[PDB]
Amino acid sequence: GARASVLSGGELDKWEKIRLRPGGKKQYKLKHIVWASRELERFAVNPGLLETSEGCRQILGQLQPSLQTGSEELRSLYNTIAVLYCVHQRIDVKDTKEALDKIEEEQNKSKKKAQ
Amino acid sequence: GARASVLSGGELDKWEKIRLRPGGKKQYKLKHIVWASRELERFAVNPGLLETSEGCRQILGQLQPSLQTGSEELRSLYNTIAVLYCVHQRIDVKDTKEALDKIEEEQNKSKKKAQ
Amino acid sequence: GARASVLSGGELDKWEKIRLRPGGKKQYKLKHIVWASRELERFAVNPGLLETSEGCRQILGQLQPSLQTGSEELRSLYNTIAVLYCVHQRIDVKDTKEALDKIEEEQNKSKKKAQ
Ligand SMILES: CCCCCCCC(=O)OC[C@H](COP(=O)(O)O[C@@H]1[C@H](O)[C@H](O)[C@@H](OP(=O)(O)O)[C@H](OP(=O)(O)O)[C@H]1O)OC(=O)CCCCCCC
Ligand SMILES: CCCCCCCC(=O)OC[C@H](COP(=O)(O)O[C@@H]1[C@H](O)[C@H](O)[C@@H](OP(=O)(O)O)[C@H](OP(=O)(O)O)[C@H]1O)OC(=O)CCCCCCC
Ligand SMILES: CCCCCCCC(=O)OC[C@H](COP(=O)(O)O[C@@H]1[C@H](O)[C@H](O)[C@@H](OP(=O)(O)O)[C@H](OP(=O)(O)O)[C@H]1O)OC(=O)CCCCCCC
Ligand SMILES: CCCCCCCC(=O)OC[C@H](COP(=O)(O)O[C@@H]1[C@H](O)[C@H](O)[C@@H](OP(=O)(O)O)[C@H](OP(=O)(O)O)[C@H]1O)OC(=O)CCCCCCC
Ligand SMILES: CCCCCCCC(=O)OC[C@H](COP(=O)(O)O[C@@H]1[C@H](O)[C@H](O)[C@@H](OP(=O)(O)O)[C@H](OP(=O)(O)O)[C@H]1O)OC(=O)CCCCCCC
Ligand SMILES: CCCCCCCC(=O)OC[C@H](COP(=O)(O)O[C@@H]1[C@H](O)[C@H](O)[C@@H](OP(=O)(O)O)[C@H](OP(=O)(O)O)[C@H]1O)OC(=O)CCCCCCC
Ligand SMILES: *C(=O)CCCCCCCCCCCCC
Ligand SMILES: *C(=O)CCCCCCCCCCCCC
Ligand SMILES: *C(=O)CCCCCCCCCCCCC
Repeated sequence: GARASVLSGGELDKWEKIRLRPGGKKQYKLKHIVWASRELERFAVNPGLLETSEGCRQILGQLQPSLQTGSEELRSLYNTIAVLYCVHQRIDVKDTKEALDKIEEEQNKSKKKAQ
Repeated sequence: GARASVLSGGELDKWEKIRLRPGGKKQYKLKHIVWASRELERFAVNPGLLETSEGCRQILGQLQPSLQTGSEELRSLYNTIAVLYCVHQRIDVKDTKEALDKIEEEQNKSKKKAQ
Repeated sequence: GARASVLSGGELDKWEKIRLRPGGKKQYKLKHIVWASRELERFAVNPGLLETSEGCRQILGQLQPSLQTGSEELRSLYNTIAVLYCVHQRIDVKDTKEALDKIEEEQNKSKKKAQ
């Protein structure tokens, strides 16, 4: 229906704060958390993966390489899955952009220890 | 409708015998052979591939790597495609689990001659 | 509805000339340009990619490796995307087959400078 699950009380507060973009006027809302869950199940991917910091990582991994080959439907996903994942880990970005940079750098560190 | 095609007379006998799980009470039935064919065509994959030992291998190959990234919809597939494939090859497992081990080991042998 | 967009006036002329096959009697028509656009959006891929020589390349890249693992739905795509791409680049093949050879050879050249 429209209840909490993916994000807890504390996460919800920050979530509503985070904005979809750095230079916008539309904060994040449950509409985005559910909008992704629906598109997820469509790709044979349960929405529960978003409720777990581990499940999200698995999703971003498939969408990562499918960022250029993927379509708009995939782009939006990476946006939500990003801001959400950051919440489950620790990163408390203000927008969806900052979340992309953080996750982008974290991957660059592993490159040195996984080349 | 509900006739034979993927599995012949002899294969049908063994199929009905094989169980979906090692510790269960629900043997295999045509319902599972058709249930997969439907999900197959959905992924741009003709159900006929299951009627051929060659087609199955091609399917298990894509689902193999998509076992962790894939969703529940993919899991069930690997289960049926497994028990079925084993029938077309030679392996006559009793459950779906044994089929996974057999196919798992067969792949380990090639690793030594394809590393 | 049924207007021009992907192929311009000049491209349209050649398009209608090109045949789906070398030994057939069914030339190409808008029906094929739209038929693909529909299947594209289904895979999270905007149909606009076909209107751009760059977008097409990105599509053929994903379908390339998915030529054997992919289903019939993918085959038809590679057929249209091929004849179309050739138009945006320069190749003016007469059928869909010739388009496959041209794109096949072009990739062989890069192999020598990208092995
Ligand atoms: C007399 C009254 C006259 C005024 C009323 C006349 C109509 C009127 O309202 O103004 C037109 C428009 C603003 O209205 P408008 O609804 O088109 O605003 C843009 C629209 O929402 C886009 O979808 C946004 O980009 P995206 O979805 O996030 O990609 C874009 O954001 P930004 O990201 O740009 O901030 C928004 O500016 O002005 C411009 O700034 C366009 C500059 C080009 C910018 C577009 C290039 C991104
Ligand atoms: C049962 C029916 C249920 C469906 C109807 C329920 C409501 C519904 O329509 O879906 C919600 C929404 C799409 O609708 P929605 O109008 O909110 O679409 C977004 C909105 O226009 C933003 O302003 C765009 O960013 P910007 O102005 O250019 O910055 C953003 O573009 P992209 O640039 O993201 O492509 C658009 O996706 O889904 C998502 O994809 C959000 C993922 C987070 C992405 C936002 C992070 C940028
Ligand atoms: C007074 C009468 C009181 C009795 C009636 C009260 C209700 C009652 O019938 O008993 C409860 C239940 C058995 O009934 P219940 O329908 O829940 O049985 C389980 C259910 O079908 C699961 O979906 C099966 O796992 P999966 O889909 O294949 O994954 C699981 O199989 P196994 O694979 O476990 O054999 C089944 O046991 O007992 C337990 O054994 C649970 C232990 C935890 C096991 C679950 C962890 C897998
Ligand atoms: C037009 C509508 C047609 C659709 C309605 C037609 C009937 C229909 O509903 O679909 C059939 C069936 C799903 O329904 P169905 O209730 O049989 O689902 C399975 C059943 O509950 C088993 O007991 C589960 O295993 P276990 O108790 O935990 O061991 C198994 O889980 P997984 O662990 O497999 O996820 C479940 O999938 O499809 C398949 O996926 C079978 C693939 C073989 C998988 C079985 C091998 C484990
Ligand atoms: C008294 C009147 C009797 C005559 C009326 C009796 C019925 C009658 O019309 O003739 C039968 C048939 C021609 O008619 P028919 O509609 O079946 O023609 C074939 C049909 O359209 C296939 O789908 C085409 O292959 P694909 O979709 O592109 O793959 C095939 O093309 P090609 O690519 O073969 O040119 C077509 O020939 O004859 C043969 O040539 C078959 C030889 C085997 C060829 C099939 C192997 C590809
Ligand atoms: C809203 C509903 C809209 C849908 C209804 C609108 C009309 C509609 O039905 O779809 C159009 C068409 C499929 O229908 P359509 O009857 O034209 O199908 C093709 C036709 O039979 C050819 O003769 C076949 O080649 P050949 O005789 O064996 O040589 C070709 O096979 P393949 O060998 O290609 O598999 C068939 O796909 O789509 C495409 O895939 C064309 C892609 C270009 C492929 C052609 C290049 C070979
Ligand atoms: C929002 O309220 C989340 C609930 C998701 C919808 C559940 C629908 C009801 C479950 C039982 C119906 C199954 C019919 C046998
Ligand atoms: C079970 O009976 C397997 C048959 C699959 C359904 C076939 C449907 C009938 C074929 C002709 C209908 C096409 C309409 C032009
Ligand atoms: C063929 O004519 C190409 C046009 C594609 C269909 C567009 C449908 C009309 C657009 C506005 C409808 C949206 C409802 C708010």
